[PDB]
Amino acid sequence: SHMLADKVKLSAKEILEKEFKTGVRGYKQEDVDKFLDMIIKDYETFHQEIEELQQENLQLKKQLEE
Amino acid sequence: KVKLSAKEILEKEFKTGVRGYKQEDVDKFLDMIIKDYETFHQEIEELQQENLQLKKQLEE
Repeated sequence: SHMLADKVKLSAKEILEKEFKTGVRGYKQEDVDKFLDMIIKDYETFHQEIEELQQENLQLKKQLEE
Repeated sequence: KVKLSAKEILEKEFKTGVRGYKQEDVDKFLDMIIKDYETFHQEIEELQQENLQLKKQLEE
């Protein structure tokens, strides 16, 4: 019945800031950090997409008052 | 446009070095990110849906 949490768990800031423990062997850091950059780009790209579809749907409703 | 899919993040196999990141910690975080990708797409699809339903109502 209740309020909707911001359903997105992370932000672009939090991804960039995240620090991981190391082991005597694990994922090569440079490859993980690069992959995380692609992801950050996608997060930015998704918000812009949403922002635009919201504005475009608000535009369309203004036109419907007539 | 978009540079990754869920499927690509799921399937990615990093190289391992001698003092690399803990693999468990990275998977758990990647796993969070994947669920966010999913959330983003639903959000978009329902605004795409609504977008098309408003273009119909405007031609009528």
